[PDB]
Amino acid sequence: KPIEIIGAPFSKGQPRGGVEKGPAALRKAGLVEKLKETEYNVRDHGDLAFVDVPNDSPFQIVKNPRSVGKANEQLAAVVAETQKNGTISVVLGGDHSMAIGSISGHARVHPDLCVIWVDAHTDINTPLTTSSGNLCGQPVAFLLKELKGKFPDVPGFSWVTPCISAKDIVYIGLRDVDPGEHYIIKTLGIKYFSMTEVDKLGIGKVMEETFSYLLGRKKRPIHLSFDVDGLDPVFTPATGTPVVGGLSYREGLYITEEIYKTGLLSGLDIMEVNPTLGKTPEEVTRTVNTAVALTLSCFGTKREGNHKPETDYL
Amino acid sequence: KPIEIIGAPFSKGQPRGGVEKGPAALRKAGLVEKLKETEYNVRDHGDLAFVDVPNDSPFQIVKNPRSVGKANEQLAAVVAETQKNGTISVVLGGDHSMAIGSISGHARVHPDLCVIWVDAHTDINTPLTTSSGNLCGQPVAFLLKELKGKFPDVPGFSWVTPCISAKDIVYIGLRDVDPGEHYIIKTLGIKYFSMTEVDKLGIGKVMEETFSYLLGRKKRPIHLSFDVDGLDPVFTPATGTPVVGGLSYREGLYITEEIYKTGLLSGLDIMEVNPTLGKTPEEVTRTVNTAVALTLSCFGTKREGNHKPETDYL
Amino acid sequence: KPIEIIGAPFSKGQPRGGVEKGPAALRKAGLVEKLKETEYNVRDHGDLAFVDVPNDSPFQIVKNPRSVGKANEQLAAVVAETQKNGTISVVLGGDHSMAIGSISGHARVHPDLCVIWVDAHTDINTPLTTSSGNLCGQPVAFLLKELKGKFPDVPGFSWVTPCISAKDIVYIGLRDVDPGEHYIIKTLGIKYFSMTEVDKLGIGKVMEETFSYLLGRKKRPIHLSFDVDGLDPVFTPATGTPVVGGLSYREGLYITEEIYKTGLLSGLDIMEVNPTLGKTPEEVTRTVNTAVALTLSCFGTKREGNHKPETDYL
Ligand SMILES: NCCC[C@H](N)C(=O)O
Ligand SMILES: NCCC[C@H](N)C(=O)O
Ligand SMILES: NCCC[C@H](N)C(=O)O
Ligand SMILES: [Mn+2]
Ligand SMILES: [Mn+2]
Ligand SMILES: [Mn+2]
Ligand SMILES: [Mn+2]
Ligand SMILES: [Mn+2]
Ligand SMILES: [Mn+2]
Repeated sequence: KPIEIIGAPFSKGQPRGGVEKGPAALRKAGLVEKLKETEYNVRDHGDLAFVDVPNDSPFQIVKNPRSVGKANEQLAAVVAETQKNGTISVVLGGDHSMAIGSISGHARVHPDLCVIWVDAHTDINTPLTTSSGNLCGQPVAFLLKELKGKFPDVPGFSWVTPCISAKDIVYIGLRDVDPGEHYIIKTLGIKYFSMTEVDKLGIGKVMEETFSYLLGRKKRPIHLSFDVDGLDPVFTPATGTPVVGGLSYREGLYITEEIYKTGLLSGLDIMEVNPTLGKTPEEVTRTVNTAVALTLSCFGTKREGNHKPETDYL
Repeated sequence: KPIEIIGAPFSKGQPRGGVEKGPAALRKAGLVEKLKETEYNVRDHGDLAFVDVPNDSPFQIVKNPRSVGKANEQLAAVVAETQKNGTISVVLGGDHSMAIGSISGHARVHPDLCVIWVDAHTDINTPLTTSSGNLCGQPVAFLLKELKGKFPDVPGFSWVTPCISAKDIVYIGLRDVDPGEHYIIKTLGIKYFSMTEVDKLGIGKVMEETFSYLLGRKKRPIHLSFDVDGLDPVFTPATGTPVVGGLSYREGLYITEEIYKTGLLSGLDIMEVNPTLGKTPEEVTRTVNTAVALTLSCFGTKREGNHKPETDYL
Repeated sequence: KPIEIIGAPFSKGQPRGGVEKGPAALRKAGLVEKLKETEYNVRDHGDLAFVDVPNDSPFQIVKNPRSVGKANEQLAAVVAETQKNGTISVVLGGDHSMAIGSISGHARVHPDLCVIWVDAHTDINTPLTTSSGNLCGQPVAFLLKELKGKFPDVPGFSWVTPCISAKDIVYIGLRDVDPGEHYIIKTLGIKYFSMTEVDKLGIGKVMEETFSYLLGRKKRPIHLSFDVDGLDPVFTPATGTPVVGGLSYREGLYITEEIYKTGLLSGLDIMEVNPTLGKTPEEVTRTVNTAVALTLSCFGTKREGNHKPETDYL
């Protein structure tokens, strides 16, 4: 199945800039070229051009609502189209608010999809529970059916239609959840494996349970939304909201290796790589290389190694 | 149940100074204020003032015996009193010799208590087996009933009465045990999970077994004596005796989260944070923040998040 | 059973120099003296003197073939002799090409031996599959019976006779395997636990399975060939080919503790410690100390502690 890379250089979902440079940094490291060495056919859609909405005043506490809503409507259209042609979409972020468009467009073609969200955060604050008003911490709230009508309609998002139920998403890596968010995930009965569960079970058991929960009853497309801050700051330091005690480099690759093995990956997001936030050049290189490795892992690259079929190396 | 913070700025149990500054460093980081945000009622007893015993000559190889014995007698009295009023005592060290007074005072009110000792060391050397004579490496020897009469009475400790049996203590994190200490824990049949057992079982299984061993037969108060060097030097570098290959930050919090969940925590010690031993200011900040996080974890703070009851955040 | 330390200061198996200084660095850290504190009788054979073969032109792509082949023939002779006298050989590298001589000499006395290869690499490239021509990445190819006749006879190695079968070796730590190597290990059905398997199973289960696979049917001598780059660069940075996401310090010691417990260790290699590759003096000290700890672990040193028999420490 073909792969289509879609750059989403957008940072309006955040208070500070820099994450819009993520796609460029990833390409600079040769992500596209490296992906072409895998078993998949790769196509680069390029980077989307986003139109900044003039006089985009705050909707209550929410910041840049129209700009964020517009960027996501455009991304959703692009993703829906690539999905329609039967190709796996790979969105390079960009802040996590872009998951609204990515998942929305994906669901237009595969409404029965499930979501595996790797992040130190739930990103499920609503316009009413958010303390910052930053849309990068509210993606999931705009996507969940059970949250529909629980907050006022935000300018620029009227095109959004809640596509997934609280039962179709699984969080992995949680360790920085706001009171309101914790109330929401507990009240909605959302399935999650915070770092506490990862420590208890081991990443091996976490993936077994994640798959039995989401796929045990029926096999459906998987949308993996990977926020780089899900891994410990020691591995991915160049990111907006680093939180200590995260997933290790090994655990991140294990997650992606297992997702690859399911043969169900249909959509992927590689978010929050902010090249301007490295304390040193090396911290940026470290973060970019990790994001690249995770992406290649999603598409076949295994740590035990790989070799071409019908080729007698000896 | 109320919480009472007791500072024990004492370093005579060690050859070098600096650890007496631990309580100050912990408070500076806002430990007290942060604890007040938990579900517990918090009271700060302040820092105990210790009277240095004049001409405190060495008892054989043992150093500062009278000063250490006197400081611990005072701490035991203070702890016994807070325990008597039904409050959970939290001792901020200070070197680990202060566990003598902390546990002794605790046992005066809850004689059926059990001890979970998180440390890279057993701290079970007796005045006869010690190679250094430092009392910070001998706490447990003064507390165990089975060791009573196995060493000469040390000046300043005649007030001490062995309160716990070798069967009421569980070590977690061991990786730097002297020959004599190893002989003692094996000969006394003390239950332990050295790093070898943690690697084999995983911290999840270690806590299950620790609880079944200490609480399976009967539920009793838990005294958690946490030496910061139990965690790997990468997490808590500013400490007197760092040892490579320790518990991770995640594992330390898992331990404390599980202890919180038992609902049996009755006494706590946060020891060996020495602010003068950081190779850089950041290593000190790293160590203090970790100690603070572990303390908050013992009192309810969970990585999956927390929220106030009877509060509709939506 | 006696122990005999054999230094192999050789670096011709690699493109760059420096690893020949490994034995010196290890001794400088007091490896020999520390080993004498264990339960084993220790003898130091000293460092072998290798004769550089003049005009050692490349055999096709292979570099320094005659020099590498000659050094290994000499090492094999020395190892065979120590093995003959019933002593455990401990080879200090030196680049991993020296495993050819170490294992070859070992097999002359214990032809039924098995090999546990801890490395981030398989080092199984043949003179035809190698992209570099460096012999440090081809040791196993010269040792495997199934690879006999799969590549042209290399000058300087005519003395070598494939001694082990693909079924007598187990890899642990793999995470950087070339396409050709992956083709070879899959085609030959070699047993391995790449980092993916370690993440899935946990090091505890990995060792159980390694032993059931190699020893379940019959107990035989164990040859442990330990490449320091098997551990993550955070623990052993001063090495030629560091690869992120490796075994932890704890896991490395667990491996060695378990091998010690089998009572079957017959030959040991401590390879790839290159003192010239530390980014700082401390990174070198860190690498050397780790190699020393692993070696002592192989001979009895346990993290739970150790004490002398027939000695009443109390
Ligand atoms: N991704 C960071 C999220 C932080 C906080 N939950 C917020 O909603 O602002
Ligand atoms: N806490 C460090 C202890 C070191 C050694 N066991 C001693 O008793 O001096
Ligand atoms: N030990 C490093 C090996 C790297 C590569 N497999 C090679 O054969 O050159
Ligand atoms: Mn996040
Ligand atoms: Mn996120
Ligand atoms: Mn200690
Ligand atoms: Mn201690
Ligand atoms: Mn290697
Ligand atoms: Mn090697």
